[PDB]
Order: sequence, then structure tokens, then C-alpha cells
Amino acid sequence: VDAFVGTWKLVDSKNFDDYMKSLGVGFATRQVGNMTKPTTIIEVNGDTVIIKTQSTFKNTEISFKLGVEFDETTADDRKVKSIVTLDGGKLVHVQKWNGQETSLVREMVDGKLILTLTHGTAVCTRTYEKQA
Repeated sequence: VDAFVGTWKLVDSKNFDDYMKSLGVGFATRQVGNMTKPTTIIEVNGDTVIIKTQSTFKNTEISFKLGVEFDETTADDRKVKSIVTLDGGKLVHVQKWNGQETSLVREMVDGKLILTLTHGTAVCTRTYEKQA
């Protein structure tokens, strides 16, 4: 947990396009929404954490409890049952809807929070760099 705490800046990412051009989390919108996520606030809370997708066009935020599943709708997932936990030092967000699921596994080693976004077909590396 002792990493996530703070405000991050997106640095490296690719393949959002493909991934949405299949998942249906844009199929168009993500052609800009691929890039347009410069900041992400990650406020750890007591037993919990809240993500704040601070960007220009489109913002989202949701609270999640490491060790629970919650049914919730981010604009860029739709309604999905997110199960979150922390294995070793890896924040595994598995994201279970129905016909498929996806995985949003987060870790910081070195100085970058690497988020591996993996679905039933398609992958994206999404990397975040602590700005504050």
C-alpha cells in the first residue's frame, strides 16, 4: 500500500485504442481518451483507497476496499463488479461483469506505478509516475 499514496502523472502507455476497439470502452472516444488522462490522484484511506481520474475532458472517481468486490460504473468501463486485493506487493483489481472480465493489476517498482490492463484479448501497459 505504501506507494499508491499520492498524486501520479501518466508517463508511458500504448494499445488503449485496440483494447477499446473490442472492449467497447470507446471504439472512437478512446482515440483521444488514450492520451487525455495526464493526472491520477490515489488517496489511500484507512483500510481503503479512492482513485481520482483528474483530466481535462472527462473525469471519474471511485472508492475501493482492498479485499472486497463492489458493483460500480466508471464511464470508461460501464457497470462492472470490481474485486480488488493486494498479493505480495501487487494491487490486483480483477473486474468481473458477465460475458468476460478484465484485470487492472497495479504495482510500483523503481519510480513508476505500472498498471497492466489485460482482457480476454488485448493488453495495455499504463504507467504512472508520482508527481506529488
